[PDB]
Amino acid sequence: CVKIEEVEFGEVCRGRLKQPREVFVAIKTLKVGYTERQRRDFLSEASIMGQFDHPNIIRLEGVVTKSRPVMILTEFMENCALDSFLRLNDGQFTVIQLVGMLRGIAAGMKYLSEMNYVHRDLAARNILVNSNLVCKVSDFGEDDPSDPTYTSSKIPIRWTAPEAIAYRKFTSASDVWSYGIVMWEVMSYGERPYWDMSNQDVINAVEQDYRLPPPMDCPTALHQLMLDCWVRDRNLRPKFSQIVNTLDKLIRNPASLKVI
Repeated sequence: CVKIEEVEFGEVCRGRLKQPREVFVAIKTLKVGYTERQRRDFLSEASIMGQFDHPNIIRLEGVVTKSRPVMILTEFMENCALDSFLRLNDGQFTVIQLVGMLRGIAAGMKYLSEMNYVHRDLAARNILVNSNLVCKVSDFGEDDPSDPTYTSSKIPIRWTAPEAIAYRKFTSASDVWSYGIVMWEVMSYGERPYWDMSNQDVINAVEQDYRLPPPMDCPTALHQLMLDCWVRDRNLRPKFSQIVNTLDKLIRNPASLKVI
């Protein structure tokens, strides 16, 4: 039922699906000479992905394991990752549209969290965008390599709550910390969280109560909600339902988004 047009575990192609109407899709193929371990992990990521169903979580259309090569089919998102999408479009969206993007992402995270799923790598680079500007939470798919995005231990320092760095305490509340960072990315149109602070400086800074400032022209309401997400006391951070609720409050009362 699949076809491949313009082309970790293998390739990353653009394809076309035809189910009993035809759509564009994203296809992960698995390279020649994959290991049992490269095959076991590649697919179980599909398993993880295919237990979800929500308009802000990336859809697994399907998977074909009955032939070589074996594929994971997911939904096509024309505008790619949110962070590059925001960079290419600096200043081009209204505050309401940005809140809209955040609202969708907060809604996907509320779904995952009610499913007892902890994402662990929530970041703009893992949020995909379609042609209607709908943002969907994604996974399984570099400004300065000296301060890399990921540190091996698997941990994206700049996006990770201090208790998840220090003690591997990964929970929905650690995802909420990450969402705060995602808010800051969106509102700044894709700046690097913490800029030319070394990865180590960021851990040090955070433990010292440094929090990222408001992006240019960011409404005080929105920055306040970031600060809430970055409470050192994980128990005080809002839940994702509360974040969705706060963002809806702001959409119902847009005058309140004018304070800067």
